Amino acid sequence: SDKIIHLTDDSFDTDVLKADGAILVDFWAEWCGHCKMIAPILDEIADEYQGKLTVAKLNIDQNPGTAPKYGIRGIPTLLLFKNGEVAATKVGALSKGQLKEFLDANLA
Repeated sequence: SDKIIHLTDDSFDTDVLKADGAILVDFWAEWCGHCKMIAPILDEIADEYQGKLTVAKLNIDQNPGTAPKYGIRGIPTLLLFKNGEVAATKVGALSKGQLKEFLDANLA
């Protein structure tokens, strides 16, 4: 949880849209049960993908402003950004293996 950038509505443009390369963003809240499943999964991915992928987190309760701009209907939603632009999205939980697949499908 230390390698993950903690985003706010205020920082999101700088840490995501101004960000060079690839950023995995996780939209989550404290009441979301399956957000707790993928949190440790996201910690391990940040661990292993360190240097070719940044993992970042956004709490939608503390930061209500960003998720509507991407028409996010449910959490957890993962958005993979490349050079401030959406490369891919994933709505719902997944396993660690599945997330690696997801990333390979996009890391050309």
